[PDB]
Amino acid sequence: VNSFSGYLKLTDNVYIKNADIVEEAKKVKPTVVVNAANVYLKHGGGVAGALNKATNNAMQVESDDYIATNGPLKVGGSCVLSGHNLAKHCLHVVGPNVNKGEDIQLLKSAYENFNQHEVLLAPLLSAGIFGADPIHSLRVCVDTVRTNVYLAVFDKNLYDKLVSSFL
Ligand SMILES: O=C(Nc1cccc2c1[nH]c1ncnc(NN3CCCC3=O)c12)NC1CC1
Ligand SMILES: [Cl-]
Repeated sequence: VNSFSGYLKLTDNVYIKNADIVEEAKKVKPTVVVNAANVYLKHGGGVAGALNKATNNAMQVESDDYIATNGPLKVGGSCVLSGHNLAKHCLHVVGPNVNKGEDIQLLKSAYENFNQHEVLLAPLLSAGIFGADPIHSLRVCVDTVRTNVYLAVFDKNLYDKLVSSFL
């Protein structure tokens, strides 16, 4: 039993809710919140901009030190950093950005990072400003992640479409 509330169960291990991931994280304080990161951990907009804003820019300060030490992430890769006031940990995961021409095939590799964590609160990778089809992202999530994932979808119309079209 965990404290995630109001989710629709899609499969044995995938759950979904129309919710603002920032408000979900603040309420639940999950062990792991996933950020929709880019390779430079520049948290300017989308989910990343919202999560970072909620940390009063502490996420960005920590991220800049991480990049200065380690260099950029790979598309499809991840790193574990602090969850600040939102979670114990933040798993920064880089899905491909279609608006940069990045290979959508890397979306499966991106979701594989979730399997290193027993339970996660997460957005749909490569959705939103990353330009992929959220229906495809949900399918890859279900077919790749084996650990327990609680998906927060900000847009109500999109959420209803994701549920109604789910196979
Ligand atoms: O500004 C925010 N939040 C916020 C800002 C921008 C985007 C999101 C967001 N929260 C989200 N939660 C889940 N997914 C998101 N984005 N995507 C990615 C793929 C489908 C989708 O809808 C966002 N919060 C402040 C008011 C307290
Ligand atoms: Cl977005």
